[PDB]
Parts: sequence; structure tokens; C-alpha cells
Amino acid sequence: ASPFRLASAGEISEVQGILRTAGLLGPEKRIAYLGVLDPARGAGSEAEDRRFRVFIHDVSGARPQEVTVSVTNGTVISAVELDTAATGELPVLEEEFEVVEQLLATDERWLKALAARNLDVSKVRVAPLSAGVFEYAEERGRRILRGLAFVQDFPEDSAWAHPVDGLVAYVDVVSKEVTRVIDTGVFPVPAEHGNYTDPELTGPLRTTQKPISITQPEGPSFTVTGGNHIEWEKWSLDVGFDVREGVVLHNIAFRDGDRLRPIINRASIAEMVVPYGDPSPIRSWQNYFDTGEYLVGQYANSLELGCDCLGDITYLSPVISDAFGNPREIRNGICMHEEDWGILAKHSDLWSGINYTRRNRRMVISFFTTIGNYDYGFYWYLYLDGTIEFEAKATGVVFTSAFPEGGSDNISQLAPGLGAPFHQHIFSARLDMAIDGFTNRVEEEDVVRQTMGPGNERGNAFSRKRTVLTRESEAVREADARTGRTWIISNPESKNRLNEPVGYKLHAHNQPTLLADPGSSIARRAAFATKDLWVTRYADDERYPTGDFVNQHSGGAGLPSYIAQDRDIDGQDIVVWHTFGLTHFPRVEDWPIMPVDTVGFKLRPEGFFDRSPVLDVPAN
Amino acid sequence: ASPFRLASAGEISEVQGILRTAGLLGPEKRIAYLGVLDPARGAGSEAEDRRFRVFIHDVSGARPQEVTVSVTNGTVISAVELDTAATGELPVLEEEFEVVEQLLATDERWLKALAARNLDVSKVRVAPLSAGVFEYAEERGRRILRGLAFVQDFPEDSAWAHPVDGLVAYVDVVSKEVTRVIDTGVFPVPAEHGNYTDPELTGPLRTTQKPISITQPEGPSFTVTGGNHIEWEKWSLDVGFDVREGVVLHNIAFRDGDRLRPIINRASIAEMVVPYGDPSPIRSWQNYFDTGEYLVGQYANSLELGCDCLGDITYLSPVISDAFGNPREIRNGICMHEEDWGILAKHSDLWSGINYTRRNRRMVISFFTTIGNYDYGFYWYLYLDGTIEFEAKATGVVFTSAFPEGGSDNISQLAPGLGAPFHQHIFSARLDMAIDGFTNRVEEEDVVRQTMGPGNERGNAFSRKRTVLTRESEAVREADARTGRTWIISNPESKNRLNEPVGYKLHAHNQPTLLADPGSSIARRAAFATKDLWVTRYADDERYPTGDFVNQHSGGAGLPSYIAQDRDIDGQDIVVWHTFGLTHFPRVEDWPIMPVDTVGFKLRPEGFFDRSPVLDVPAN
Ligand SMILES: [Cu+2]
Ligand SMILES: [Cu+2]
Ligand code: NA
Ligand code: NA
Ligand code: NA
Ligand code: NA
Repeated sequence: ASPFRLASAGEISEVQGILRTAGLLGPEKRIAYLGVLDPARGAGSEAEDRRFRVFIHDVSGARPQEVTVSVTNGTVISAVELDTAATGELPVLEEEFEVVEQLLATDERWLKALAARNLDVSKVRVAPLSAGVFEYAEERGRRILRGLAFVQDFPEDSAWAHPVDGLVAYVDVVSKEVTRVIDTGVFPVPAEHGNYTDPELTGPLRTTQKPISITQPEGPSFTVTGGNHIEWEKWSLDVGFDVREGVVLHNIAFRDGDRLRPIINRASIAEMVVPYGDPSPIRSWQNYFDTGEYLVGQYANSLELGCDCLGDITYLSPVISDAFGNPREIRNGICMHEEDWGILAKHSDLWSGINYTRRNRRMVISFFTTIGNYDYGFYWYLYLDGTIEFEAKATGVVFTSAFPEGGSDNISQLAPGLGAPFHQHIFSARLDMAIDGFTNRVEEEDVVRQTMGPGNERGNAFSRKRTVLTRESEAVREADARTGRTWIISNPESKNRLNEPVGYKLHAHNQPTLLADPGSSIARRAAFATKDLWVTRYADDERYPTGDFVNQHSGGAGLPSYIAQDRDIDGQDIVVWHTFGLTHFPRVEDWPIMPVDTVGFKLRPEGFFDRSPVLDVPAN
Repeated sequence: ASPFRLASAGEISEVQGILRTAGLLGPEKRIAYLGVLDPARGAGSEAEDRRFRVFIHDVSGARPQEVTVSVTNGTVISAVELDTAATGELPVLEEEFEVVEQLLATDERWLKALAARNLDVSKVRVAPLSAGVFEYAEERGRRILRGLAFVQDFPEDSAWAHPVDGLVAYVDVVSKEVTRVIDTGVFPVPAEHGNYTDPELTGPLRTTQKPISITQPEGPSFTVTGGNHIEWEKWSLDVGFDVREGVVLHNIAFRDGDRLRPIINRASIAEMVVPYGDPSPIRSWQNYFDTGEYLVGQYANSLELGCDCLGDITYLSPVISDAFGNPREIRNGICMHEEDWGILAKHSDLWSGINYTRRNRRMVISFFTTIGNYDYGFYWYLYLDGTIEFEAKATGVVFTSAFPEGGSDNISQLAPGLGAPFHQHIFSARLDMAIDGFTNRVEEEDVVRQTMGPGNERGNAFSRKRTVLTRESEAVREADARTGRTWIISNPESKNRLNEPVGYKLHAHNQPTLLADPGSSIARRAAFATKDLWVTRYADDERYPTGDFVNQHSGGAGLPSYIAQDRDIDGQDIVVWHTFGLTHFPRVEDWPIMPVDTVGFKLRPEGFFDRSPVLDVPAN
């Protein structure tokens, strides 16, 4: 009965029927995005209305549409034709992944380029790469993908080991035209294979690893009700799934004695972008918005017990739509389990004689997605002591190029003649805050150093300062690791027993933000990535930091346009947007398959409770 | 037979006999430090000579001595009388912990101060606090401790809840004189208790936690030989224990096919300091060198199976000396075990059809120590992929004060009238590097942003620069999180298959360093803490960043004096000293016992291997 329940197969089937009957889902139509809309502010009406948002592509060249449907009432709420030269193209379709390779295979310019390199067209894979917005006037309002080529020596070969450098093609996937083929010169195709299951490369497998058995003989400590409502060690939340964002957490709250206290209304990774730093014209256009352009939720993996998730695992299997509106289950797409997390608190006291030890644990909610060469794990953690943490795990195969003779300032060498361009992986977390309710404010906290002198005669004092962010125009903030900068989200109308406003502190990892020149196309399209922290006033339609239609959008949509409203954020319904990322100079150890690297952030209570919240944890 | 084996009870008993027979261990003598010396450079002689270093205190007022003994040959190698006004006092003795309280209990000035506050002397605990060096000329060359008072309402009461503010005393522990009693005014003693095992404070214990069982049905994957030599998943190392430093790792190496490749010769936490930022004269002198002044190894806890260490645990029980030279075992003082660590590498490939997942694990070596109110866990981690990580876990009870009416810029309020002064916890890791041998160098690596223009027409390029540190005078470095700064330790004479020098990259957490004014006493005595990274040329006697005798040393000893030698460090036997710490503004949630907070660093291979080193990990 909960409005935050996962979409069901029957709901998606009803959406299909509603769209079909309204004349919006003919044979030329494809669903590029379908997702359930969150309830409006003030859902205390109990009048359930399950609404879905749909992006509909037309393969005949007609204008796409954005449609909102009510499945409870069986009606189309609104349907708007989109002018894509204005507002952006629709997300890439899974069925377009093969189209780039197939169109190039009959283009004489492409074939001539392959012939000069003595490459058989049947062995050449072409990656379907998002196009961005650059100097090509003919691309405005056309649905373009770019292609880079990789050789597969045989069907099970890793094509990433064999990039075809010096060659790129652009294709119009609606008109089925190859607009440009650019060949800047012949590079040797790197010949070593990268087959990480080949015994000749792995050597004999280790026989030294003995099993680790993790079991819960009484079952797990959490309960799941209504399909996706979790209760665990005073935490309460709902686990949602969206095909664009992936796992979304709703209604994060903590049971503090008698009271259920809200903390976060909605938490998601609302965008992620991979900008490449190689100035070669073959790749200088490369910036993949894995979330906004490709939709990371639709490529979620089915997670295997014992391999992907170890222990006593509870699975969710979310349902999404395929391109024709049929429901499709992602079997075992979300893992949930609790994990031991070492020591929680410990003290042995010299005067009382009391020895005290307690162990910590965390609740894990995770999914794993694959987009081309990249594989990313998204992990949300809830800890006994009130801490909330997000961690991204990046693995997969690095995107490759030739390594130029004479070296490169922008590419790492991985193997003879094989390069990997420098790049970043940058995430945006959207945290619709609800610290003890919706009246929240953000303070920036810096360490303050003090000069030796009167009132500080021994030169040992240090302090802190907090600055309230009062309007959106002053709420675009940068990290400062040297001054220990953090941000506190507090509720000025809710005080702890010491009469101080309750709060949570955001701890960033303080990694570099977007490195591209501020005048670049990517700095305009991924403006969110140029700053560590943004705060906006909540609005229903302000969902993504990059806007609704990221593909081939000319830029400035999303956060820079939102904050121009200069709204009051001092004790209001606010949303925190935190940018964080990995800067990847690939190493030899990343090849032929990359060990996990991680980045993330965490929030810790800051006078939210009246004392430690884990005094009632028993002694194991 | 290994020279790196732990000290045995018989060795310590022999040291006692040698010292006694030489006339160096009369009834007035106390051993303040005893430890085994590492082998000299060039131990390829197989001529074992187990030597011990001893600091001998004299309770009658005679000059202390530093003595080196050979237990293999049964002789005193050297014995030097120490002038403590020059070179520093000896570390605090455990038996002095009670002396401060006992001496004050008969001092009329102390009793008058307690009487005005209506406090019974039998209920007043006095902490034995190291003195530092300030304005008091009479303290030079005298062994001083300072005392702050806390009330215990009953024997099992937590005294930390009841600080007696406005009062401090200084004591000469050799002459048994109270030199000064300072009473700046009456503060109410906070009345709420902090008894975290009292049901009235905890409430009913949770019944919701179900067990997590971690077992290894075939036993662990590591082997222990010779008492303390570990082999695990291609790693090889020796686990040492020193009463000052605690756990020390020796001879860290990795078996890469046919070859045992060294990485780190010796790794330790060589100092740690807790400076307080409260300018009140009652506490403005407070800076505790938990390692150098108190010796963290001698207060290591006995770790309980299931509570402190969970899983299939292998224990070491190191032996130390008591103050009279008797051997004392710290039963179960070191835990060793392996832990599952999630996904190691994962890829599902759209073209080859191969789905690949491997799990990670880490080896954990840990101990836990208690110094007064603080409890610290020291964790060393070795990962399958070559990563080495250190983590400090800080818990215990925060050091308290009164909370002044009208507030404070330097103290947090925890409870009615109860304060906690701001402070830092700063560690120094000493890494005697041996990347593929002893010819090493350090490079500082910064991200380089590039301007849009010719050769970078789309404004997307970015790069990196590496600067070699060639001499000690240029090897004192600061963090720069905004430029992604890291440091690479490489071997210029050992190349990988791409003809690049092999290396390891140090990743810091980029937390603030020492905040005190640079003209302060603590900035002089803890100069190491003012910078993130120091590199020195290896020397036998350059062991600690603060020098050998930290207690009441006037300052400048250790690293600032070492680097004045301006030695060549470009392809030489070098030592990296990394400063890292926590800046603690206490929160209400830290009271009455603090949930663990963490800080640390890690090193990752950087072209050390010819490809990923975990291709031979099997599929679970
Ligand atoms: Cu990467
Ligand atoms: Cu602290
Ligand atoms: Na536009
Ligand atoms: Na909000
Ligand atoms: Na001196
Ligand atoms: Na060295």
C-alpha cells in the first residue's frame, strides 16, 4: 500500500496499454525512459496516484514526446512534443548499440580505412559513443553517435586490447547516414591479447586461498515489508529503483526512543560523467554521462550468491520497461545484507576497573552496473551509530588507445604499443534533506587558526567558524582540505537537550573536481562537476544536475539555471548536491582488468542525538 | 633463528642478569624502556648478535643512563650517563601514575582547594599528565608531572564525567615536592554521571541483533613460522613488537613469480601527539606524546576472542620488561586474521560474452592500547592486489573540562556544565622504504591543468607532473588535495617490462596538520606534525621524529635536526615520514563513550608489476 513501493510488472503493462490506446506507441515508437514519479509534497492525503514519466523516441524521424501517465486512473496526464535542438536528445537506446557498427560496415570511407590497415570488417567492433556538442553545425537537432573501433581476433577475445587509433566516424542513427569519417593516420593495432581468463596469461590459479564462511544462523537482523521497506537497528527506509539513477533511498529515518526522526527524504546518484583528457582529435570529444545519457539502472547486473554478494543475502528484483513497454525483471539486481564492522566503542578504565567493548555493524544496499568497458558498484551503508555512507567501486576494463611512439603527456602505457587516456569519473549525489523535518539550513565549517598573543599566550588555541548559506547564489561551494572544511545540515527549529540545533555533518574526500578548461564544452554541460557542493531550494521538476535531456544538450541546463532563481535556503526545504570523483591516470596494474578503486562520502550526526545513540548495543 | 624474532622471556631475564652483575640495576633503579635493536645494514653475515637498548631511571635522583647490552655474548656494550636538562627526561613510568595523586593528598594548598569545593580527598582522582616545557625555570632538569583532578562518586564511577576545573598542580616526582598549586576559581563540578554500563543510562539492551558467524572451516590461508614470520597470498613479512612503538612490520615483500621482491624494510608508527586547543591556563600546556612520553606498547590490551577480534584468529603474545627487568607477557596482545573484502575485479563484456567476478581479501594485523582516557586500535592491512594500508581507530572517553557559563570558542558542550576541549590526534608513520631494494627516490606528483588553445583546441586535456626530491633540504612537503598531490617511491635501477622505474604511490587523507601557532612550545617539540611528508637518508640512530627522549625536551630534536644534514636522497637508502591526524571538535554523540573514528593512509603499486598481480586468483 505504500506510495514508495517498487514498480510492478502489472503497472508497466498498464502503462503500455494506456500509451497504446492513446495512439502514442505505434510500431515506430521506442520507450527511451520509463519511471515512477515520487509523491508530491504533502502526501498526507492517502489518495494514492501512481504516475509514470515516459520519454518516447520515434525511429521514423518524428518529434519525440514526454508523457506522464496515471496508472491508478488509466489516463494520460500530459503529452508534450519535444524540440530536441532546443532541449536535448533522448537517452541512448540499447538497440542502438549495434547500429553504429552495422552502418559503418557498408560505408565506403570506413571500408577503405579498414582495408589500409588490413583489418577484416567482420572482426571490427565499433563502440556506440555519445557525441556531445562541438563544432559540427550539421549535428544540431540530429541524433548522432560516434564510433571508435576495436579488433576482436576471435569471438571470445577482449577487443579492448586492440584499439584502432587514428580513426573515428560520426553517424546519424535516425537517417542511417554516416556523416563523417576521419582518418588521421595509421597506428599499429596493439597485438598482445588481454584475455584475463586465458591460462597462458593467468598462469596456474592459486591453491592457497582457504574458504571464509559468513553465515547468520538465526537469519538477518533486518526485516523487509511491503516489498521494499527496510527496518534495521533503529533505521527505517524504502529502497527504490529507477532505470536512470539506479537504487534510490527514500524516507531515511532513525527511531530515537519514542520518535521516528527523519534524516534524508531522498538520496540518489543523480548524474555521473567520465571526461577524457586526451587532446587527440580522435578522442578529445569523449565525455560519457553514464547516468544521464546511457541510464545506469537498465544495465544492472544479476548478482550471484557467493560471488557478488557473500553472506546471508536478501535480494530485490526490480522491474523495468523494455523499449516496447513490456515489463522486464532484473533478477537479483539488488543485494541487501548486514556486515560486521569491527569495534564500535572500547575503553578500559584505570580508575573504575571496567573493561568495555562493543562491535559495530553496517547495513549494505548495493547494485552493480555495466556500461561498455566500465563496471561500477554502488554501495549505500547505514551504521549503528547513525553514520550514512556512500561508496562507488570502479572496475572493468580501461578505455584504450594506441601509445604513440615518443610518448604522451595525456596517455599511460599499459602494454607494448597500448595506451590508456587520462580521464576522471565524477559523480553527483542528490540529497533531498529532511533533518528532523523539512526546515533545514546548511553551514560551512572551517577550522580557525589563532595567533599567539593576549588570550592565547602559549599559542595553542584553535577554533572553528560556521557560515550559514542563506540564498542559492551564495551556496556554490568549494572544498578546502587544508582548513578541514565540512558542511553541516541542521534544523534551526529542532534542538537537542543542550538547546543546540540538531545536525548532520557531510565529510567529503576532497578529490579534484573537473579539470577541463572552464571554456570547454564539457565544463558547460557538466557545470555541476566544477564545484564540490551546491544547495538548492526543493522543486518538483529539479531532478538532475544536468537537466532532463543530457544527450547532445548544448549546455547550462540543470544546476546553473536552478540557482539563478536565488531562492531562500535558510530554514527551508532544501537539496544538497555533492560532487565527488576519481581522477584516473591508469597504471600497468589496471591492465588487463582493473582492480577496484573507490570514492565516496559520508554524513555523521552532529548533535542530532542527546548522547551516544549506541549505548543500548549488547555485548555480543 | 631469524634475527627479527620477538624478544623471548629468556632474553629479557638475561638482560636483567647482565645489568645486575654490571652494577646498573640496584634497588634505586627502574627500567623505563627496554627493546631489541634491529640488525645493522648488511646482515648477510649470519652472525647473530641480539642487542637490547635500555633506559634506566634512578629514583634517588642520580643521573639516568642509556645502556646497550648483547644478550648473545652476555656483555654491556655501552653505558652513558644522561644529562636530562640537555637531552630530555626518560619516559613516564607506570608506577608514577599513582604518585601525583598521593603527593597532592598531603599538600595543604591542594587540600584547601578541595575543601573550598566540598570535595572529599578520598574521592578525587588525579591524572598523571606529562608536563612539556613552558615558562617555569625551576623545572629544567627536574622530572615533573602535572595533575588535573576528577571526582569519582563511588569506586565504579566514571571520573571523566566530573572534572574539577580551575585547578592544576605541578609535582616533582623524584624529590616528592609539590612545586605549584594554581587555583583560578571555583567551577561547579558537573553532576551527571557518565556510566555507560548503568541501565538507567543505557535503557533496555537491544534484542534485535542476530549473530554473524565468521568461520574458516579449513583454517586460515596464512602460515606463521619462527614465531612471527607470516606468509599470506604472496606476501612475506615479520611481525615485531616494541614497547614504545607497538607493532612494527619488518621485511615486507611480495613473491612475484620466481622472485621475492622487497617493498618496505620497516614500518611503524614512530610518534603520536595529542595537542589541546583550550587557551585556559588550566590546560593550555596539555600535549600528550602517547608514544614518545608514555610508550603505547606497554599498555596493549589482551584481546578477547569474539569481542575484540572476530573470526579465525591467530594470536601473538609479546613479552616486555617490567620496571625491574622481569619478563611480562601481554597475553593475546596481537590479533592476526584474514577478512573478506568485497569485489576485487568485475567485468561483463558486451562483445566477448564473458562474465568475470573475483573477490578481494585482506590480512589484518592489529593491537589495541589504552593510555588514560584514550583507547587506540592500530591496524595494518595487506590486500591481494599489492595495496598496503594503515588505519588508526580512536575511541575511549573524551578528556573533559567544565563548560563555562556564556560559552567557549575552544570547548564543546557535552552535558549540562560538562565540556570537552578541542584537540588533535596526530600520528607519524616511519616507512623505511625498500622498493625492489634500497636504491629509492621520492617524486611528488601533481595534476596539471591545461589551458584551451593550440594543441588543446577543445580545452579537455589534463596531465600530471613529477618532481624528484634530490636532497633532504627540499624533501619537507605539504599536501595539496586540490591538485591531487601524491608521492611516488620508485627504484630508478629496477624497471618494469615497459622500461619504466617500478614504484609505489602514497595516498594521504589530506587532513589538517598541527594547528598551533608556529612560535608555540608544541610547534617546536612536535615539528614533524607541521608538514605532511618528510624524506631522510637512512641512519641507524634516526629512529623517532621527535628524538629519543621526548619528555620535557625543549624542542627541535628529531626531524628538523636530521634534515639539516642535507643528504643525498636521489636513488639512496631513504626513509619516508608521513604525518596524518584527526582534528577533534567533540560532539554530543562522543559522550559518555566515543564511537570509533578513523584516519590513516595507503600505498598502492604504481608500475611495480608488469600487469595486474591478481590474475591468478580463482573464482571462489
Ligand atoms: Cu578510470
Ligand atoms: Cu579526540
Ligand atoms: Na540548445
Ligand atoms: Na529537503
Ligand atoms: Na635542552
Ligand atoms: Na630505506
